[PDB]
Amino acid sequence: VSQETIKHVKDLIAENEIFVASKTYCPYCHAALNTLFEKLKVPRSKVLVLQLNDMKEGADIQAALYEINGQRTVPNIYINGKHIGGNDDLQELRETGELEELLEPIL
Ligand SMILES: *SC[C@H](NC(=O)CC[C@H](N)C(=O)O)C(=O)NCC(=O)O
Repeated sequence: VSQETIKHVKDLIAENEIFVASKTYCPYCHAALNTLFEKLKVPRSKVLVLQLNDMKEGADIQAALYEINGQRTVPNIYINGKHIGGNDDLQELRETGELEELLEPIL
């Protein structure tokens, strides 16, 4: 995986208040996106959702995200440039009452 690809993924993570790498058929991605837009009412203009399976760079992006954060699955969620993880990770922050503070500066 190229150095330039890593930098491109870093850039997209920093230029967007929430970053989700997803796949259109992944039910975990549907759960996470549903939580974000529908339950937590996060404006869509604040979220970059990349459906990697619908994109040329799909595979390079996922591999780049492994190099960056060690995660290999989707959804791969960043909030305010901070690495969240998958849907389990997102749902867990809700259950510990800790997600609310990460969303403040954003929402
Ligand atoms: S649905 C596609 C797969 N995703 C998951 O397994 C997510 C489970 C996590 N525990 C979560 O986010 O809650 C997946 O990414 N499979 C491998 C792949 O390369 O697509």
